[PDB]
Amino acid sequence: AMAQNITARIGEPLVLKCKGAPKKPPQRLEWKLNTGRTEAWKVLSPQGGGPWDSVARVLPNGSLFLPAVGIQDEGIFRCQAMNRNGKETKSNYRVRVYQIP
Repeated sequence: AMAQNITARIGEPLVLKCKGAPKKPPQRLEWKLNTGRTEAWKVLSPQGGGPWDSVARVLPNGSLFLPAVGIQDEGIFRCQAMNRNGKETKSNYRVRVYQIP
């Protein structure tokens, strides 16, 4: 149980790198985040996109960029992976916007 303290501004673009994929070819990957209501949690795939794809995309280097991080983006983000044996990456980042409700 942990989390990194990161300050952000509402409507301001933010970029972060979420490594994890070993040296082997592009393996599976799953996106998960814990929040009060949770409305950003989306399923990321190496071949396909969803709704969150329009809200935020992943760079070829395994990064993450958001056009404008708002209150909905608040909360804590977490990365995870799925290998043949079931290997997952543990990491939680705490993100908060300037003006809050």
